[PDB]
Amino acid sequence: GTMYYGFDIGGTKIEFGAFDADLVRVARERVATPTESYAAFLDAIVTLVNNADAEFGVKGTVGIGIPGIADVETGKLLTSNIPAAMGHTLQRDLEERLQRPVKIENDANCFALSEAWDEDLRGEPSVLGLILGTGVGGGLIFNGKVHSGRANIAGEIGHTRLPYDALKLLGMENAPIFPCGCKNSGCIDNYLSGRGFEQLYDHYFSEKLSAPEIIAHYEQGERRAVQHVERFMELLAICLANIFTCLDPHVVVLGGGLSNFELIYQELPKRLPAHLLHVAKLPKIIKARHGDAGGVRGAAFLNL
Amino acid sequence: GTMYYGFDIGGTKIEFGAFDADLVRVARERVATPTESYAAFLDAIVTLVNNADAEFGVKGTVGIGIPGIADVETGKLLTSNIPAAMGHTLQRDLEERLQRPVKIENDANCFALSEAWDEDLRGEPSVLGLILGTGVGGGLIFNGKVHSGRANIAGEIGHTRLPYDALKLLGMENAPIFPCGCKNSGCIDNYLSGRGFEQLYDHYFSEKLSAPEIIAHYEQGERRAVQHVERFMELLAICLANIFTCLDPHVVVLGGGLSNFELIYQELPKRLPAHLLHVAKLPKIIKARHGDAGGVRGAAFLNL
Ligand SMILES: Nc1ncnc2c1ncn2[C@@H]1O[C@H](COP(=O)(O)OP(=O)(O)NP(=O)(O)O)[C@@H](O)[C@H]1O
Ligand SMILES: Nc1ncnc2c1ncn2[C@@H]1O[C@H](COP(=O)(O)OP(=O)(O)NP(=O)(O)O)[C@@H](O)[C@H]1O
Ligand SMILES: [Zn+2]
Ligand SMILES: [Zn+2]
Repeated sequence: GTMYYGFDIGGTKIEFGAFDADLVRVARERVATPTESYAAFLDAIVTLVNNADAEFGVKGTVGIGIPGIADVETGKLLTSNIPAAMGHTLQRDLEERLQRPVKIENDANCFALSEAWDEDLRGEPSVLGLILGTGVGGGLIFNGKVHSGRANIAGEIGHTRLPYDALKLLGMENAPIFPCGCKNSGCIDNYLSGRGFEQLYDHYFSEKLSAPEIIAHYEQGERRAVQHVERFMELLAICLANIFTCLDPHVVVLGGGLSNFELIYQELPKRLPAHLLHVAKLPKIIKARHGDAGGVRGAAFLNL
Repeated sequence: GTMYYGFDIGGTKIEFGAFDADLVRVARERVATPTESYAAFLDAIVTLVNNADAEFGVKGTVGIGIPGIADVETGKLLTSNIPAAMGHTLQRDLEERLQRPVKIENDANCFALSEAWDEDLRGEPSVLGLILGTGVGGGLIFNGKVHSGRANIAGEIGHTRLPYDALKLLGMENAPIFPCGCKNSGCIDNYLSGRGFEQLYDHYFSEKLSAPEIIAHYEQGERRAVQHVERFMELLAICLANIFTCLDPHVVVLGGGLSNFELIYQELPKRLPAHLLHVAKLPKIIKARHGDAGGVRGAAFLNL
């Protein structure tokens, strides 16, 4: 047998999955993420692998999804959310202990790869995963394989600046220029995310509603929320059309909180054509199938 | 033997190249591009293949580079530059006549694939080819393979709008907003290309010098040309840093006229870090190693 193991590392939990040669899930496990020592963090992962190995009588492949990246030169984890593993050579430590290769990828990449491997999307020459939550996260898939990038930065679409046409819609010099955690300004991370949705409402209407609350007022017909959504759908169209002119994805999968706003799936095909090239055609744009359980699938599939 | 044939279709000439299994170039030929009939155009290509087949005693693969695209649904060529072939199903017509598959790609993709297949760059997980000439052309390579995109639009980086930070450098509301052949405005096609270099000089200094002429005055120390280059290098840095945040290429290859301006290769490493993510690392940035054989090499390599 071939066996693919996947780990999704969260601040609170570690999710584990084993997948057979047909990508059928044959093991499922959730343990607390050790916040204490690094040795305990290692122990959690290593014990899960060795048990699965015994149970299935194989040496499964090992893929890991992390909220952050491994420094492409040192191997050191850059993950503010996992205190125990922050600054450790996780790949090297596990490869020594597990006597086999280990792949570690950002969760945005794992999300994308999970979606891209649905029976529906296999064969697609390219898939772009977008996560619209606290920030804008991206994962670029080409022929079923994660493009990680030179420094494991590929898909950081969130830290691209508002294009000219988006600035024009927001009023050029009068357009709000939001600060970014990357210390840059005008990043689309603070416009097209759930947080961005909120921030833009607050700027123009001087009130702090959460995204679900703005959406609720939209549904009731409130002038302000209707005006916001109209602005936002257009801004989303403009920004994505820019990214699509560069990337031309076959399929675009949306995840994270704001991906729940069903209006996006009807309004994007209507507003995109005006901003794409005349000869350009619309990608298939769907909501993510796997919600939160994608991380393990994606992690496992790093080794297909 | 395997043989790969490549064709680069120009308005005036059709170039042809044959490559052996080790990618050694074993034939080169050039015929006039028929401007008259489509049948004559077909004849030019078909005759070149049949002669090569006789000479090498094989049925070579056939890849073709075009200044434009084939409509991904109809197969019809969209190439204003080749009147005889404009609007014809070139792929299907040649497959019928040559009794084998035929691949047609934009020349910007062929350039990139030609560069990516250099001995140096084999094994590179990703390569971005950029052509800074009359316009900005891009070609996205992942593990030695062209990413064409959903409608063959992938890599049209030229028709992405100036990012916010580029607009800031050019003076926001006072920043010149150049029209674009795509009927959109603010496209970087009219800023970062050779033509763009000229257009930006002309805007700020009210004089029509060609790029080599501006470069010459830079070399002599002329106030105006020094001011232009400073602006341009920063604008180039800003724009590319945006694209790199999204794509994170391992290697970036520059082609086209402005790629001859050697100052680019020293000034880009110096100005990029300020505009990339703090954790981001610089791609290898080199001048094209295969000038004008790129169309034929890349065309042929579509079939590797
Ligand atoms: N059903 C929903 N509809 C609309 N917005 C939502 C919904 N659920 C959450 N959000 C918004 O999404 C944002 C947070 O997104 P969420 O994806 O839940 O973030 P997270 O838990 O930090 N994970 P991540 O996706 O990595 O950012 C907030 O701005 C919420 O208001
Ligand atoms: N050696 C050079 N140094 C600087 N600029 C140059 C040089 N050669 C050409 N250019 C400029 O590049 C532009 C034309 O680029 P060039 O690559 O020659 O165009 P093309 O062959 O007509 N089209 P393309 O190959 O698609 O870029 C003009 O602005 C020229 O001034
Ligand atoms: Zn940012
Ligand atoms: Zn354009």
